[PDB]
Amino acid sequence: GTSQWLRKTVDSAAVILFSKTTCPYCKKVKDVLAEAKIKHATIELDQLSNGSAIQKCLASFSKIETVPQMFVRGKFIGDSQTVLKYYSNDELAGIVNESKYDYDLIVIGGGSGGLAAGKEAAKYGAKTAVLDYVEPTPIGTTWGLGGTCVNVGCIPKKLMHQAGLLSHALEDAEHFGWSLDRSKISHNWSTMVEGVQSHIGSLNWGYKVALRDNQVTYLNAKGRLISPHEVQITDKNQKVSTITGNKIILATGERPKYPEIPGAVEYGITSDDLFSLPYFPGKTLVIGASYVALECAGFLASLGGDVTVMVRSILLRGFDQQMAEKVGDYMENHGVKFAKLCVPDEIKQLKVVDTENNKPGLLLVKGHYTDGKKFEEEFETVIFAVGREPQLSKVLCETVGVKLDKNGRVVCTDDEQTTVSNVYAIGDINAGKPQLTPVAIQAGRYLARRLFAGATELTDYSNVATTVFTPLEYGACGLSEEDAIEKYGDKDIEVYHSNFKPLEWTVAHREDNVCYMKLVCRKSDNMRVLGLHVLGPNAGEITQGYAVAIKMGATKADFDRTIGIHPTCSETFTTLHVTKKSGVSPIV
Amino acid sequence: GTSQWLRKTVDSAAVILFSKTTCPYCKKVKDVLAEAKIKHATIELDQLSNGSAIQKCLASFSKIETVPQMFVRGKFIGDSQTVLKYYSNDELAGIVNESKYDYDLIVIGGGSGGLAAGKEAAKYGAKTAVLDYVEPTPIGTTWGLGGTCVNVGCIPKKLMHQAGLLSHALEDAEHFGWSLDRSKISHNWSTMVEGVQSHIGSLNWGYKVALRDNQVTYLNAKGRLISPHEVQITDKNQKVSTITGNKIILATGERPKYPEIPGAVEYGITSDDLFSLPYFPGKTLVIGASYVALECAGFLASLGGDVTVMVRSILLRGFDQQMAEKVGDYMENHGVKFAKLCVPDEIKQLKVVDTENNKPGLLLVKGHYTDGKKFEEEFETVIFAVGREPQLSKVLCETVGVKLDKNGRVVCTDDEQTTVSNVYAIGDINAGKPQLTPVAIQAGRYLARRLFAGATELTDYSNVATTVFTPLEYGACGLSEEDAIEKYGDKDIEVYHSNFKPLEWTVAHREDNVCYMKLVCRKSDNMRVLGLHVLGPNAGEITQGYAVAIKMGATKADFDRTIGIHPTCSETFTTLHVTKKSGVSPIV
Ligand SMILES: Cc1cc2nc3c(=O)[nH]c(=O)nc-3n(C[C@H](O)[C@H](O)[C@H](O)COP(=O)(O)OP(=O)(O)OC[C@H]3O[C@@H](n4cnc5c(N)ncnc54)[C@H](O)[C@@H]3O)c2cc1C
Ligand SMILES: Cc1cc2nc3c(=O)[nH]c(=O)nc-3n(C[C@H](O)[C@H](O)[C@H](O)COP(=O)(O)OP(=O)(O)OC[C@H]3O[C@@H](n4cnc5c(N)ncnc54)[C@H](O)[C@@H]3O)c2cc1C
Ligand SMILES: O=S1(=O)CCN(Cc2ccco2)CC1
Ligand SMILES: O=S1(=O)CCN(Cc2ccco2)CC1
Repeated sequence: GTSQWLRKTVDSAAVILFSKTTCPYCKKVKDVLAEAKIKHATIELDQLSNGSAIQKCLASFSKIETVPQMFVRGKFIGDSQTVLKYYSNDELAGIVNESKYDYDLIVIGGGSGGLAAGKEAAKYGAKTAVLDYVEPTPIGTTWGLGGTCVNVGCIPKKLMHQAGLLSHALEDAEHFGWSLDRSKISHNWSTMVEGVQSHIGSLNWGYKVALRDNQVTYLNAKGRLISPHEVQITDKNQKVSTITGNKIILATGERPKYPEIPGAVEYGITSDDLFSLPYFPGKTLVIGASYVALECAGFLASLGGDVTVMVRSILLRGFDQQMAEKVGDYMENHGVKFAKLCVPDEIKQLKVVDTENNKPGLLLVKGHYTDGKKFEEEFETVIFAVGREPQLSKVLCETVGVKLDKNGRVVCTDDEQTTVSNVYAIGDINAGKPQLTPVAIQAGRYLARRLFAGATELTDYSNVATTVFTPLEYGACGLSEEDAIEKYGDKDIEVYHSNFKPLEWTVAHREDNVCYMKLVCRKSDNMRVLGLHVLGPNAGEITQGYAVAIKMGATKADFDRTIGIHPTCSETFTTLHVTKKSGVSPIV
Repeated sequence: GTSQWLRKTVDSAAVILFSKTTCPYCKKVKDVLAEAKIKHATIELDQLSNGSAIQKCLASFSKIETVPQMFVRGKFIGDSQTVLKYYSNDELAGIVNESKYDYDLIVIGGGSGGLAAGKEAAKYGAKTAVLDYVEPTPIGTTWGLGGTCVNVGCIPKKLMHQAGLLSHALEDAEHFGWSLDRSKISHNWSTMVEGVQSHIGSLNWGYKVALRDNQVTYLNAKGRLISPHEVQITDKNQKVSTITGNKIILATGERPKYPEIPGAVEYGITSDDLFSLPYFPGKTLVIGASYVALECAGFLASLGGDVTVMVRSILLRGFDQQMAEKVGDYMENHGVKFAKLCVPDEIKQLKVVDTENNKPGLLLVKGHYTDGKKFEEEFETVIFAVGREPQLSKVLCETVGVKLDKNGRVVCTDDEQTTVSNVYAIGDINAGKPQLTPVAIQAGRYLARRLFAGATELTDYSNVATTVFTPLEYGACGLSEEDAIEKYGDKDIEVYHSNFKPLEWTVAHREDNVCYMKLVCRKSDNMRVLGLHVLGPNAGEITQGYAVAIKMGATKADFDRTIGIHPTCSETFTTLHVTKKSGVSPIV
């Protein structure tokens, strides 16, 4: 138990000190390591339940049972007299830098998870390199350090969402007494994109400074794992070379998919291209029905666009379908057109994009509805949002032995280990895990702590909350209503629900019974909250806090005994009483 | 014992049926009562764990042990055969209306708590009257049914806060690409007031409709308790008469104080007058430093007023003081002037309010600072927010025997009972309790269930969350940092904290390090979260959900293992790590 933990910790930590808070000999070693600029992990034995057992287990490695004890890459280095000796004799630097590999850690991929892992590992003295390269899109788009979220995901997505929310703010301002006239105000797309790209640029810069300040080596190069410890890198000048590392973290993420139809790659675009587009898309078709599809269609419409979404079958597959339908109806009532039960057959080019005058081209889209009727219509821009996929065939030689699943994602144990014992995987390519930036960050930081600082905490992937930033936002935590009924049966499930109206919407003359909330509960388990769902403004701020209560096992009774904050939207969760089985109306 | 529960339930219920869900005889009785339009409480014995015991004790009243058993105001009425006998003999209506008093319940006060209590009591067959009257302010302001929050509190306050928030939305919109020029836009006070008052008018009317549809008698009259069961009422036409009731609930609230100085009552106003003022206040002095004072000063500045606050000692006495200082510092940087350590001595009239042209008058304010120096300045409007107090002399005859404390508030047990066994008190006049609208509603609804439906649940008044709606809002749940240190000792307290910047502020070029949050925790109790604090946009939405987790006993480990929603402000709580004891900066 304790014995196997100690061996695992000593074997993979890069530099680690065993210590007690009250020991002046340990203080003297800490001071020497600080002065020499030697970073290391520290375990304070006097602060652990079984420090006594741990102190005795150290002797199986060092043949002594006192503190301090210094180790470098699995090897006992000395007590305080020995460490001081090495320091005085100018020998300490060379010992702590002695390694069988170029790096203690190589991270392949410089996104949300990889950056977080690399920075955390370096704080405990691991000699670390992070590799990042951005393969250009079909039309040539490329961007800087930071990954999908920073450059072409969460960050620019929510900034343009905000630009679209401000259009309703301008409308609302008239009713609250401001003198503007919403009817004579227009939006400039390229002004918005300049502002968004300037913030992304400051993040690109920020991460390069953060890696330099943590002594992480940053290589803007494509990586390929060719054996368990060898990473082949290719330059921006196509220079090829090989580096070695003790531990390897794969953190390379995904890229958008294209359907195999004529004209799709040549004439359409994806979200990768959209957030830095130099011209307003104009009349736009969005193909797909994921949260990416619906979020982009939504802000394009709020910014004055003529927008259609082409839906193969359902909206938001895998989310609660009653919530998904309310999301779609609101978008349709505020402008967005939907072509339902429809797929595309080809894209034809009527006009080439005008780089000179900064204007889109023109396309003819042909398709069919599931009953066989035909679809034919002209658009200026066609955005494909039909899923994302890893491309590990590039990153990973088949002979290394890292196992993939039928979608090409990496099969991992619950501590992120692959089938190759020194190789781990995090973020979107970890099979079966929620594909979200806070998950990738948590997994990468927690893993770095286990490898290099002796931590034991695992990442908990259950009941992770989400928010879809559609024009009216949708927050959720836990099971959908249909999944709860599937798992436990209808008679064991109670659902509490209510409509509501934000106070901010009253003077503004907005809709009475559009926002909506429900709790899905299990009768036989003290009416445990199995899932929470809210459609309304600031849905992500509303939901975040409740995700702690659900993690702790909240029941309906816990929600009833907590008091509301007034006036808020979130307080409605604390007074729910209408059940779906009663058949009583949920309106206000 | 189960028997003394059953006893109190039978004596206090107006009309109650003891039943079982599977018995078709109870079903015949239920339908008879439904058709004769008789409302009643129902206790389903085949759902409570000791229903067997209760069935036994019913015999102490009815001499039978079967089900159904119907009771009216403490008296057993019959089983299925007997209830049906009364029905087909036209005797049933007279038996259920037989009472010693005019009403089962008289509520004095038609505000947050009173209306909630009255409506809930009526759902169980209690014959209920709700009394309400609004004594005019010194200048004659009056308003309709609904209480302080609805008319001159939370509702109009938060609508004017939103009007102020929208001026920064107009500034922000330019950076997000919208073509408006903020510098050329002004605000119209009276247009805002008309929209705000039209919403308040729909609430006044909605409450009258709700009372009518619940068969609650509403009397717009001043009530006075002269003996335990007798309430004397006075007409709008000065007509005096007496009504009697079994149970009495006092829910009459508070009104603002004036300082005892020359000119205050004659020439100043308070919050009661502000929300329906027909002219813009103009250059305004707010005297006081409560949440009412800072909230009013804050939106007045955002709507374009010249605004000054005069502070006797500190801001937000009784709230966490590090947070109160950050609140005031934000306001001072955005155009609220403060006159610190200062009190007023007199108000001189220089110009009378111009009713015709819809213009304020002009006043001269004279005061002094704590050193000795003097204050003298003219203002168009002077608003007093120096506290609120009850006026129970008006409501309660001294001889009835209801004990008050030294502030004039009613001393109650933990079930809201006064020193007179049939008289209860709820809301702002219940001594010792948080003075908040959702607390009054929970107290009133829960009490009505105990009196008329055999409920046992009590209101929980601990760790009730709050939000102050200053220009930058401040949400809190639990202890301030100073209260926690004083209760447990500095060595047993750990504080995690961080600055943050909302994503929405990046393109808008707003401030990097003004928003702030912290968790105040107890080391020796598993790092239990004692208090949560957040300064930022949408702070009430952010805080509300964490209140459930704090109710359930959340620890720091619970916050750490929960995953954030990205991008939100609230997610910063899931990754806090900088302790105050460490000395490391909290900035970003
Ligand atoms: C449009 C959109 C919006 C989103 N919005 C949200 C949101 O609001 N909230 C949320 O939580 N999540 C959101 N997500 C999801 C979020 O972006 C991902 O979960 C996250 O970025 C995945 O992180 P990662 O570290 O796994 O991979 P990535 O962030 O994709 O980083 C992988 C990096 O490695 C690089 N790379 C690939 N192969 C190699 C190689 N061989 N050598 C070197 N480098 C390589 C890639 O080019 C990339 O830079 C959104 C995603 C999209 C597409
Ligand atoms: C400016 C301001 C802002 C506020 N903002 C908030 C906020 O954002 N959130 C929050 O939770 N709380 C807020 N509050 C507090 C909230 O308004 C009170 O806690 C709440 O109104 C108390 O309700 P109540 O039922 O105790 O009394 P009230 O709502 O004051 O109702 C009592 C009613 O009884 C009437 N009455 C009095 N005497 C008699 C009599 N003898 N006969 C008949 N009728 C009588 C009164 O005129 C009144 O109509 C605010 C308060 C103020 C002043
Ligand atoms: O082989 S390539 O065509 C594709 C991979 N690239 C690596 C790269 C891109 C940017 C910097 O480094 C070199 C040429
Ligand atoms: O001077 S008063 O008697 C005037 C009338 N009363 C009660 C009342 C009910 C409706 C309007 O007014 C208050 C004091």
